[PDB]
Amino acid sequence: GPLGSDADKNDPAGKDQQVNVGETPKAEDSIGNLPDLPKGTTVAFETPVDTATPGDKPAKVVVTYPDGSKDTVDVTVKVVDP
Ligand code: NA
Repeated sequence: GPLGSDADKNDPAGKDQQVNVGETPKAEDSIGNLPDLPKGTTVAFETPVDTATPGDKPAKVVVTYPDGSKDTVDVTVKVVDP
């Protein structure tokens, strides 16, 4: 059988973050263990996050490992009016 992928061997953990209206969150701030993922792993939001109004915004972080395998994490970006 084949050697497993990076995704098979890693488990990124989602993290909620809070931002103010208008701010642009970074996908890195929605992952709680990025140091434990392989060097060279990238993280991105699947879709840009809406921060034009307050609310709990669901988002997905796509975690792409150097071998091309991927994990997703479902997270929440909380937008508040300051
Ligand atoms: Na995984």
